[PDB]
Amino acid sequence: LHKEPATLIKAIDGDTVKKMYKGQPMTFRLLLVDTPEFNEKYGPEASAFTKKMVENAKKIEVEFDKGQRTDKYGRGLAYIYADGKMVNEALVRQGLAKVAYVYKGNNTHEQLLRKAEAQAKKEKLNIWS
Ligand SMILES: Cc1cn([C@H]2C[C@H](OP(=O)(O)O)[C@@H](COP(=O)(O)O)O2)c(=O)[nH]c1=O
Ligand SMILES: [Ca+2]
Repeated sequence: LHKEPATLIKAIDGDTVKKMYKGQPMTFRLLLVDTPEFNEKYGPEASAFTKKMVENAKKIEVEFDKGQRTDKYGRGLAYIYADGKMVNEALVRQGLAKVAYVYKGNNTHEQLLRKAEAQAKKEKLNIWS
């Protein structure tokens, strides 16, 4: 995989972030994770965690996997990095996301995130408490 430049347009919720990528507004859905909806328990915290994380970053990078790059709603499907720290992995580590939507095309960082979910569960963090 490789990291590509992008600039925040807007944080949306725990696992979707609108960015400008190669000149175009594009809504990104985070690969391999599922944050609760804003109206569910931990939703607002998931949204706020992702928001602070993308908003504080000086450098945002987008990383496509090997499978499909857009979902059926036209959302980019990526691993997202804030100053070199992967948001996807970071939500899971804090028990603000579950590992999810693991499809065959698109799972490079699957074990990494499951590793994080193991440690999150280990500590009864947010969702696991
Ligand atoms: C994360 C992800 C979601 N999706 C689709 C499947 C789900 O379809 P359905 O809407 O038919 O359930 C939806 C879940 O996203 P949200 O969790 O943002 O709702 O997005 C993909 O197709 N590929 C992916 O990698
Ligand atoms: Ca979700």
